[PDB]
Amino acid sequence: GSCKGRCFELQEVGPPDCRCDNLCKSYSSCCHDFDELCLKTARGWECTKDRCGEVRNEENACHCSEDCLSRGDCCTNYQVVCKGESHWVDDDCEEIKVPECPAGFVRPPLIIFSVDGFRASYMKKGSKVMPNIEKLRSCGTHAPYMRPVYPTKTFPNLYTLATGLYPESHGIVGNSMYDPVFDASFHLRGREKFNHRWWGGQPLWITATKQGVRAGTFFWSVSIPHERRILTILQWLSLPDNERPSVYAFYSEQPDFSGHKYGPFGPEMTNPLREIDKTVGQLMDGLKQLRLHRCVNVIFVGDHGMEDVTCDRTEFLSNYLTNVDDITLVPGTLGRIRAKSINNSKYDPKTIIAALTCKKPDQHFKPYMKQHLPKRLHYANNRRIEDIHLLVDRRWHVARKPLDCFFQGDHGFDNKVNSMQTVFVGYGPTFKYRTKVPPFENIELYNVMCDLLGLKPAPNNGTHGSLNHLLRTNTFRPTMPDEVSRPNYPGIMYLQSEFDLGCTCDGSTKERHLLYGRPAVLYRTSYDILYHTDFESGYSEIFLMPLWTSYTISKQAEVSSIPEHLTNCVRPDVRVSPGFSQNCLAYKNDKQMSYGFLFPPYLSSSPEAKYDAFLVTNMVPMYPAFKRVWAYFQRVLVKKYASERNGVNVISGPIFDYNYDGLRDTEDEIKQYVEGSSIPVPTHYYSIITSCLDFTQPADKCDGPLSVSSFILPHRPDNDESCASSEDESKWVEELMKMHTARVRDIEHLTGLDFYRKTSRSYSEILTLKTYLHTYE
Ligand SMILES: *[C@@H]1O[C@H](CO)[C@@H](O[C@@H]2O[C@H](CO)[C@@H](O[C@@H]3O[C@H](CO[C@H]4O[C@H](CO[C@H]5O[C@H](CO)[C@@H](O)[C@H](O)[C@@H]5O[C@H]5O[C@H](CO)[C@@H](O)[C@H](O)[C@@H]5O)[C@@H](O)[C@H](O[C@H]5O[C@H](CO)[C@@H](O)[C@H](O)[C@@H]5O[C@H]5O[C@H](CO)[C@@H](O)[C@H](O)[C@@H]5O)[C@@H]4O)[C@@H](O)[C@H](O[C@H]4O[C@H](CO)[C@@H](O)[C@H](O)[C@@H]4O)[C@@H]3O)[C@H](O)[C@H]2NC(C)=O)[C@H](O)[C@H]1NC(C)=O
Ligand SMILES: C[C@H](CCC(=O)NCCNC(=O)OCc1cc(Cl)cc(Cl)c1)[C@H]1CC[C@H]2[C@@H]3[C@@H](O)C[C@@H]4C[C@H](O)CC[C@]4(C)[C@H]3CC[C@]12C
Ligand SMILES: [Ca+2]
Ligand code: NA
Ligand SMILES: [Zn+2]
Ligand SMILES: [Zn+2]
Repeated sequence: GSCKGRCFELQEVGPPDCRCDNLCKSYSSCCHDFDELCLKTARGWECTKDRCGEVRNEENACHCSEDCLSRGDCCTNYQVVCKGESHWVDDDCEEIKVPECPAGFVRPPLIIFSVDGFRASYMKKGSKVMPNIEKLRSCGTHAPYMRPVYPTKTFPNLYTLATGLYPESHGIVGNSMYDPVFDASFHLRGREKFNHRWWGGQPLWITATKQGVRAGTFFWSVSIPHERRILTILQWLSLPDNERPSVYAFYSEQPDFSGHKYGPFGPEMTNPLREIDKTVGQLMDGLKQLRLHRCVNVIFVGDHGMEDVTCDRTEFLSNYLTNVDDITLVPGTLGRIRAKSINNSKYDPKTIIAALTCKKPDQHFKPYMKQHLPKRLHYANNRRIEDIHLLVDRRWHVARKPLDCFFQGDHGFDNKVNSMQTVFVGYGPTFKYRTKVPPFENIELYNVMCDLLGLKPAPNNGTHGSLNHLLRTNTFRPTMPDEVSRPNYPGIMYLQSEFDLGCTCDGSTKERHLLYGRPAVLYRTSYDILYHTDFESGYSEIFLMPLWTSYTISKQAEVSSIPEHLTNCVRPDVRVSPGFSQNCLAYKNDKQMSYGFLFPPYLSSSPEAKYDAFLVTNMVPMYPAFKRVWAYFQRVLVKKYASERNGVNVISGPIFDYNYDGLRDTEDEIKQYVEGSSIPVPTHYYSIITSCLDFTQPADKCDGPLSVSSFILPHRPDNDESCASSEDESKWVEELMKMHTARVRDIEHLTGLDFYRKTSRSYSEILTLKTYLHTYE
């Protein structure tokens, strides 16, 4: 029938009856008089001097009458223009030590002010362009930037913000995507996106509602202007106790649009940024009118940044592939390739990758099978992610052919790129005051938003506790996980004559080489701790190799060669059974597989100590192509890092992730072995390299904060990824490593290990350390 007294209901009323909620427009379900009653424009969105104390005219957009405050339907500037109040922006900064809410409020409400395409570096423009945002940032808690998820597109990131999940888990892997089981495509434009089957996880509003916390908004019909959205939130905040939501969301599509048209550094970006600020001011003036400006927690968050990208900087797949009419390409700042028709017999991923690899000197993209993408991107474990992927260089596009500028800016690139970085500000009672915090990942906010609302988060990819330092009052205290498998400490048991492995050759440990305690194994397994002069390891009897190998290299330690009488030296480990050892005959028979060592023989403390490096229990399967990467790391780079960081602690080991879910594989999940043998082949090799943040203190006597960098190098039988691999390792290996930079937390998921158990630092601080990522930007 009609929307009278029902404009912006917090309920979708039962079909077939017409709706009056904030989404009715999106479902073509509004009553005939929704536009008339609920979308009033008359006399704008701002009170004027002459309108003060007017008689209520029902048809005004917002009101300047005496009864307006009683209702909560004044314009946002009413008190400023009429009652002589100041704009929120013009008031001094003042610490909110507790929530100052009206009587009935049970929790501080949370409002999420999300902005699209908002680049981290826009905040440098400051008070001159955005005085309201600059106040929020300065007065509350802010980071220099926040890292989005890849791909750095709107919908993957927005739903990542809502769920705490990587796109591969929540299932919104792109703005555009195709699902082979559904046989349907998802797009901005279409009915398909209205089907719940695309949207996985548990967004914050569902978490809120499941636990009796009432949840507003989030998605808004695009036809509803910005000012009306702000007024509706303010109207909802004036509802009675039993009806009023404790969580709201506003979304601005700016400054993405102007970013796309004019580029990120274009002078045309100012008015759009002023427009955002104005909307923020309307919210804050509004809150201050309702006496909620020191009650509500406000998060000002972006989804990703914006880069200079013109259509003249485009790569065409038709310049590489002979039959581009046989494929479908998801184009732009990334690439996803798939067969055009499923029933094409000629289609073949191998030939396509071959044809797109290192062909032109300047080539501005790189092809990957999805499993070989840097593990830090976490973009592979979903049937909607095409097997073939193209990582496009910043500032460039990839298209299928020339007949596939109207745009000077775009985004979507690798989430470590500077231009893709975006904003975070937290303002309110629960956030800290005048506080700067380090950059962090948008996957972490869901937990924080649960904490601000007193909700138990659903399982997600944030590390709960890692952002406790953003908050005045922490409702979550993290605790270390319990160790599952106790290590064994095997003595000297077996004779050398008891081994027919086909191999030929010629105490203080713990406090020196495990600076941060023994890693805890968080699954059922059988492993041995092995002590040596120069290194300690947790040797697996199932996988026949170390789970981890830990050692410390001071700034003044020497790099010695491998003497060539020990070139093929592998020694049986007296402390481990032949039945739980590797054998060298497998390596001999396996024509594609050589081997390497986790503790480097190159950094041995003495000649006698160097022999411990050639034990069968320090040995790990390596492809000759990969041995170029690993040998350059161990020989040159680890010393380099010790010198520059005043010593370094290094924990190295294998990872098995054949089903590319970013999680530790079980035995069955291993799909490759050294031939005719039970030696499992790792998919990647990690290292965690720790030192004292204060570089003046050595690594082994650090009284302050720690400094970490890590990687997860893929274990590849070629170096096709590195187009300069024909050249010397100084030209290419370090770039390859930087691209596969990782967080310690990535390694823990992939290994089922837990590091940094014995430190003199709080566990929240350690959780922050584990989520850190060295980006090399
Ligand atoms: C990032 O964080 C993620 C979440 O913690 C991690 O992802 C999880 O990984 C685990 C381990 O592989 C996986 O577990 C499997 O689940 C199988 C059942 O799958 C269906 O149900 C689950 C659970 O339902 C609910 O719980 C989630 C939290 O995970 C919540 O977000 C949901 O809203 C839902 O909530 C409701 O229930 C809870 C619990 O009672 C209540 O608290 C709450 O109030 C709600 O009422 C769903 O998560 C699954 O979702 C997938 O599938 C749908 C439909 O296709 C997709 O739309 C969705 O996007 C998602 O798809 C992704 O995951 C699947 C695999 O699960 C991938 O194949 C796909 O490519 C996507 O990545 C399903 O609806 C279960 O059968 C299975 O059991 C087997 O293993 C166990 C041992 O573990 C054995 O005992 C058995 O023998 C089985 O062999 C297994 O338990 C989770 O499903 C998955 N969760 C999510 C959300 O992704 C991720 O690993 C982590 N990443 C990193 C790098 O750390
Ligand atoms: C996709 C479509 C909305 C169209 C659009 O572009 N709207 C822009 C405004 N967006 C907005 O305000 O979002 C705020 C926001 C902020 C943050 Cl930080 C994070 C997020 Cl995720 C969002 C909408 C309209 C209706 C939506 C469906 C809904 O009606 C029913 C389901 C609800 C469920 O929780 C998810 C799946 C749905 C099918 C919704 C999918 C998206 C729809 C179609
Ligand atoms: Ca796995
Ligand atoms: Na070999
Ligand atoms: Zn966006
Ligand atoms: Zn955009």
